[PDB]
Amino acid sequence: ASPFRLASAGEISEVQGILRTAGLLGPEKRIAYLGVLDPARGAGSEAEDRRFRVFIHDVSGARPQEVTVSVTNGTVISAVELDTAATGELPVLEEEFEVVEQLLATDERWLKALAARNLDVSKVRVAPLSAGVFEYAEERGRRILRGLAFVQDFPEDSAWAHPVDGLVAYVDVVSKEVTRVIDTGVFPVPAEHGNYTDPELTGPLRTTQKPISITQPEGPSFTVTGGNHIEWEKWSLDVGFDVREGVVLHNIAFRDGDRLRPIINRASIAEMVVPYGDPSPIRSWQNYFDTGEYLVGQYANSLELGCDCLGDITYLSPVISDAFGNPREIRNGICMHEEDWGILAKHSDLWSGINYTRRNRRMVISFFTTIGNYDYGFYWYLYLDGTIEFEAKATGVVFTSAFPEGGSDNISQLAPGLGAPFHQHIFSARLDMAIDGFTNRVEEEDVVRQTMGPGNERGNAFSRKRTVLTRESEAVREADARTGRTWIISNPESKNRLNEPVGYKLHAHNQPTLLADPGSSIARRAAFATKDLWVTRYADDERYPTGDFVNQHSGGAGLPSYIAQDRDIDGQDIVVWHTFGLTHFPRVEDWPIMPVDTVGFKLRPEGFFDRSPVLDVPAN
Amino acid sequence: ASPFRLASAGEISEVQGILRTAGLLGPEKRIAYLGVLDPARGAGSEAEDRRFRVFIHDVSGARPQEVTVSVTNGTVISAVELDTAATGELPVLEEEFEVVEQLLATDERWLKALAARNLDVSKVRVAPLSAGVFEYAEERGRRILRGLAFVQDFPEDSAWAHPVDGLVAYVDVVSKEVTRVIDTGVFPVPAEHGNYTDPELTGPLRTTQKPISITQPEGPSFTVTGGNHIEWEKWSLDVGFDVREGVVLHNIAFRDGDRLRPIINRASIAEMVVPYGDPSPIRSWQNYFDTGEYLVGQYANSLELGCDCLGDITYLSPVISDAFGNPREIRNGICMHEEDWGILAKHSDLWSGINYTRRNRRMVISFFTTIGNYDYGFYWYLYLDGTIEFEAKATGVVFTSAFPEGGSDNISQLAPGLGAPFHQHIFSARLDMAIDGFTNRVEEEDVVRQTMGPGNERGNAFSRKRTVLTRESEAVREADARTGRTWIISNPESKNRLNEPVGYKLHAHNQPTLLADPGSSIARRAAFATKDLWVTRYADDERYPTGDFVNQHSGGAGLPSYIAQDRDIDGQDIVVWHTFGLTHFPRVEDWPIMPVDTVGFKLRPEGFFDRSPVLDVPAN
Ligand code: NI
Ligand code: NI
Repeated sequence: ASPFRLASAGEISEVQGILRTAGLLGPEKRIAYLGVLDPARGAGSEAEDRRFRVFIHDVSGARPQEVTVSVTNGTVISAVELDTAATGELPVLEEEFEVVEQLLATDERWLKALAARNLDVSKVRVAPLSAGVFEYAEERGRRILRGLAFVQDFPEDSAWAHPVDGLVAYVDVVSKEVTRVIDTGVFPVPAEHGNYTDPELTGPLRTTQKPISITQPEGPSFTVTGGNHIEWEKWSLDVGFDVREGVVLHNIAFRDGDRLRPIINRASIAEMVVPYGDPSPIRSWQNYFDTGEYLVGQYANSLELGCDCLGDITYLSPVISDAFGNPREIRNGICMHEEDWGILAKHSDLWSGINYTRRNRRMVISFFTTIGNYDYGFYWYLYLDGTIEFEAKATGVVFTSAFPEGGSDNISQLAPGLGAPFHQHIFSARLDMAIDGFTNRVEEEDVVRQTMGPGNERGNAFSRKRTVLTRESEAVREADARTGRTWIISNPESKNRLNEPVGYKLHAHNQPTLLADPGSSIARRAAFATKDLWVTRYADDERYPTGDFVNQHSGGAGLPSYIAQDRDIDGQDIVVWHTFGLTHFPRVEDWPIMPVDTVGFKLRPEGFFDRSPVLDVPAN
Repeated sequence: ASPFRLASAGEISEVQGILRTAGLLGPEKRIAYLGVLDPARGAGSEAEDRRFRVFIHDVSGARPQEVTVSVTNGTVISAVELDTAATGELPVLEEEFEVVEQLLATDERWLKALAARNLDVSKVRVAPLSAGVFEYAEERGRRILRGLAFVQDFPEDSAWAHPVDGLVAYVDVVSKEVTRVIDTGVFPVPAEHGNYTDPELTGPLRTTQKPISITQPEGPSFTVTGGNHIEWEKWSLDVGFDVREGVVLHNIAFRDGDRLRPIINRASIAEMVVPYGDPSPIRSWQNYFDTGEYLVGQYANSLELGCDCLGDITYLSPVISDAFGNPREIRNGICMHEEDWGILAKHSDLWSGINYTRRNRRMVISFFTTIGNYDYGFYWYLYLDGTIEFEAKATGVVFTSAFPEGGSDNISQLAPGLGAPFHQHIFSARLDMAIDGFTNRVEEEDVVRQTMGPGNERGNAFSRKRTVLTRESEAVREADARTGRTWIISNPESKNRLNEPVGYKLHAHNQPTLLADPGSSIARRAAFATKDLWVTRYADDERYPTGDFVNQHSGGAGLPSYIAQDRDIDGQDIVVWHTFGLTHFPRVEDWPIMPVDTVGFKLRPEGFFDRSPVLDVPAN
């Protein structure tokens, strides 16, 4: 029924048929990306027009195509040919992962490099990594993958423990040619293993941990209807899933008594980049756009009950397409549950004798993905008081290198001879704002200190100032933790009872943004990451901060281009793009396996309600 | 037993007996402060010497006294008479609170002010607030409290909803005289009530929340021995309680294999100030040092099971002295339990076929206090991975005023006619560091951006830089969220297996520090709040960032005086003083009762261990 429901297996199959039939699907055609399209903001619209967008790659070498299918009608709406050298390459196919190792295994240059290091080629794993865009003119138009080797001493051995520094290969995965093999020098291959399940390393396991049981004897307080529509403690929303973004949230609204008030139209992590700060040519090109180039949604783990999600869990098993258009289900790929969150409000009043205490709760919508060495958990939380929060959790095994003799200013030692190059994990949350509807605007609020003098004789006064961002060319903002800078999104035509425009305030963590030199390739390709907040006029084709085809795209692809339009954002349909991330200088405690590190942001009601929206929560 | 055990009722009664016996506790005497002292450094003393320090007030007006007694030896170690005009008044006595409203009820100036606003004196509550130090010369040497009125329409009414602006009185609470009554003009007294338990206001209560049962079938995993010694998942510590500071953590150590490795010798919230930013003469003097002036510990609530502390809880009921030296127990005033904390580490390795997931947990030690309209929760957390964290939770009722007719730059509106002056809640965590022992050092670590060019041809490199703070003169530091500034505390003589000094990194939230003009009284009295981090050389008499006597005390004592000694802190017994707080511009959502707002900091191991300390964590 709902046009926001999750894609069905049936719908994926139908897309396959429709493609085949029109000749768009054949023998050397691989589906690099396939995902349902969101409704077009119309009124009654065309009853229900479920459209899917597909990126189709051609194994032979023929030009790829961007095609939009209509499943309800069974038609092909568009089918454009893509000039990848112009618009960038398509998302890396899962099936191209092995290819880089296989091709290198017969390359005499590779083999020579391995032989000089006394490495058995059958033990050398090669990580198929994105290439980005650097000084290699012969790569433009070609679908390249770079490779870095890791020695795996046996089937269950952790290869990350054994990086082979001083060597890197570039591979054309279409023409199947090893375009280049670079050996800058031999580096000792770290010998210590990092097998965290090897009782020789772990030591005897702890016997001290006693059970903690989180149970809901009467079940959860939230309802799931129409497959992915959630209703919980006045909150209302639809849980979507896209192969590229992962869990996406639609129509986040709050039922303020009678009115179901919209807050956020669509919330998603539209991009996730991991830039490395090691100036060694072996790794200086390394920058993974986990969302844009690899598609974090396809690599979502099947979360196990009790281990990954504890308590009363309600799962969603999204369905994606495989390389040939067949539907694949990610069983238990999404966790939905409500968890206790301490004290919500408390006051023991002397004068009244009333002692009041209420407990908080947060609805949780999460998924965990695995991209090579890292694993990331994406968590969305809705709180009783109207707060919306996102939190990313980074784990996995660190990406290793050799630790230079003489130390390093760009790499840290994890174990003898083992290094961990400096890097960052930068996210972009795309928030299609709908504060009490689509007529919104954003203001930058700074704390204002005042000078002692007339009107402030005791020099105790302090205020706040708000600047409305009116045109897109003024909506590219940076953080200022010092002055407590935040950004408020309000509806200038919807006022609370005190006659103030209803709003929501965005609280960032103010972590550092992209450190790379402004003139670097990564600065140009991931320009969104050089600023904390961007505001754009909504447009159905501006979906990602880095553009639609990130793989090997030259630069300035998304936000910088969109922002160039300089559209009116003062009281219009707008989108807030918040850049936030972690800057990592790995520590010895991050090895052999990294404990979770976290980052995020949140939005709190700012005059949205007429008084506290949690006065009706019972004692219990 | 352990010299860190909590003070028992017997010891307090004995301190009383010893004071009495010595002629220090006659009938006109009142205990303004009583607390056990920590054992001396090194411990060159044979056996235990439980010493208590006391601040003795004299109701007849005689000079007060600071006394240290040895309850073990039944002796008085020292007893000095205090010149309060010079060194500061003693903490406000709980009994002086009621004095303000009652003396004013018969003052004709007060009565004339109330009559002018048509208020029945029998319904006018007076909030007895600390006075601070301003231009009132007649106050120097006297114990003054200022009063602000709030109307209470009936016994169970919330007076905070009805502030009486334009009026303030000053009262000498010893001589029992109303020194001054200031009426700047009448302001409408807000009429709307703020009774959060009134069904008319709350509306019908939600029937939607289903139960969340958190149980521990086999009991908790921590052990409590000697009354306050906790051992949990390799952590070891003693939970102390001081009437001024509240919960204080002693001897925080981690069992790294065979060795019990010290991390933090003593951790406490040594001070907290709540400055107001309304330049109205009615409130411009308003600044509460809840810890130093009121003593947050004495006002600790008795926590209710399931309401305040859900799960398997182990309670501590600390004992304090009453104004007469008799022991008084705070029943269930401290909550101790462990809580699940999501995913600790996770990795699904392609190359190995090994899928690994471990869950996190944290030991929680907390207490909640109520000082007038505000209620604060103080939480300490210990994580499986070695992370230490503190979190303050601010709730209660907003301090109100009238909302000016033509708006306000320093006050916000909560209801019709109801205002909420701007303010901050700033804390000072005093961390007596012992990273693998007392020989510590602090380095300020900034992320370092590099220019593209020779050695960084692709402009992708980024580094880190560490500056050692060698003398106290250079140990007063500010935050820099932009360059990822943190501070590392290391033991320059204890190295990990990679031959690097073991350490812990302090991650601050980088919230705005004290906003008041530097030349303000509050800037001088709360100098510690104007900077994020201070490092001092340990001294047994440097306990609080503001000095032993904050009440009506000007600048001259505290951190700025300690620092001037300019001692060596490079590899010595040192103490870290971290300032962190909330800046509040109240919102309508904060009325009638405030939802919890939080702030804090944490310390993560930084090359302290030789590898991840959680490899032995089982399935879970
Ligand atoms: Ni990392
Ligand atoms: Ni506040």
